Amino acid sequence: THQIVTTQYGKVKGTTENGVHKWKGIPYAKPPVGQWRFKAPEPPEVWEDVLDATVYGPVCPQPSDLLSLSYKELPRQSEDCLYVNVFAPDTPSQNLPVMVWIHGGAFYLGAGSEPLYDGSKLAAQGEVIVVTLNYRLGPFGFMHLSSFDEAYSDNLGLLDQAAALKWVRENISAFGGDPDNVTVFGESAGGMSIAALLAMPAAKGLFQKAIMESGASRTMTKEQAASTAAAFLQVLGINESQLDRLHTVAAEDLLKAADQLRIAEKENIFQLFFQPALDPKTLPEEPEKSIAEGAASGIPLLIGTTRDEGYFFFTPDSDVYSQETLDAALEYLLGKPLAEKVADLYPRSLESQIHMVTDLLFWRPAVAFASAQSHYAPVWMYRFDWHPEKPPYNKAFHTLELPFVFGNLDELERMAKAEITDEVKQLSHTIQSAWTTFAKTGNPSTEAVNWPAYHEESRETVILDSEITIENDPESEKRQKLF
Ligand SMILES: [Ca+2]
Repeated sequence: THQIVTTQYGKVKGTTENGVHKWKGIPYAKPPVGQWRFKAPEPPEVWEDVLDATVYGPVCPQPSDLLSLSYKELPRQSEDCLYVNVFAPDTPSQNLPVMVWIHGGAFYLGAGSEPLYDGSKLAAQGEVIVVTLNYRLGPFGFMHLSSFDEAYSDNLGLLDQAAALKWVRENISAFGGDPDNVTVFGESAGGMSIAALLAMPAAKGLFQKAIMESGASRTMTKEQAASTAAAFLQVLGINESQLDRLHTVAAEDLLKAADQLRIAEKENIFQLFFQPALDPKTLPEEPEKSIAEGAASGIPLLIGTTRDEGYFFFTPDSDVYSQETLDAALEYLLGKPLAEKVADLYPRSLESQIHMVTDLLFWRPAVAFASAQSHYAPVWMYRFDWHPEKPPYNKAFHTLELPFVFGNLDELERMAKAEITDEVKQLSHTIQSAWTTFAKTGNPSTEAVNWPAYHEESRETVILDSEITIENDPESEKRQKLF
């Protein structure tokens, strides 16, 4: 019971708290620092001593937008951030299902070790193993320089994720898990990453089930990636023959360059500058397209969105984008033809701006992904409607279902100043129960909810809220409009 586990790279020593074995800060790759910056993740150097796995590793460098809110104590940052954490219920039973979390944060923020993602409650209550992890963010993970050198790899953050999943397949049995029953789950950028992992050749067979919360197919073209890379190099004063400084410049300077780039190219929510990109060697094509071809055949999918996603990105006092920028967004998201047809739906205003986020950045991609996958595997869809009744947090906004999934309800205080009522504890119980039953069986049905299979003929959807309900082909009008 002293919890020493041998990984393929060396022994790690965990701890046991309240019936949950925990190992924090386990290296799964070589620190992508200096000369290893912008390169695919490599195995970490082996160690023959006994690594103390009781403290979280550093988080990837990022502006403090999210850290200063998610932590009461700002965590240490460093490009040396590739670590995984394992939470396992103290049970005699071995080969427990494994749930691997990929955190969100629009590809430039977050960490697997945010308090919100502590997997103790989820592990104990669902009797599954929970794995959390960090992957390169912003310019460290979603700055694609392949066009400047075949030695560099694009979609680094996604390759990091794939490497962590490979680590799980190769090592989790040692922690009491079943490497053949791995469920990957994530929200926001994590859901979008899972969309990509489902379509990435180098991720084949790394997981058997998937949960995509508020996030589906999301990529920029190969052309845009090259365009943004050149623009980025300029801000750094680096050119085709000075690619040396890329491996010597301080990480802190890469973050500044990124923010300047953000400002220079006037980045807006509809087209993030750092996100996955098409690339023959890593992400051959749009996830949605690959899935429609059956690339994820046989893999059960639990997918959904929150009813009021957009209200998380804009406050009542937020500036309203110009027509010029709005048209450019609609056109980029739906294409010239559909953009014009739907222009009607979004007449300039804060309202339309927000509805554009919910509808085009989350709902439409979700329905498109669920619909496509329904021809090759079981699909289960939901819409999260819960929210405090009284203002100003009376909207089912992006991120709000997270405390319920993980059961860390204290987070609801900072997220929506909501108290933990029996109503809240009950919704969390139903959600955790469905998520863990799905990880165990590939079907999220539980005594609390009999989840109907989602297919294009009826599009039955489960509505998560104080009272569970089922809607058939929700928002039919809009769907028919957007499709
Ligand atoms: Ca022991």
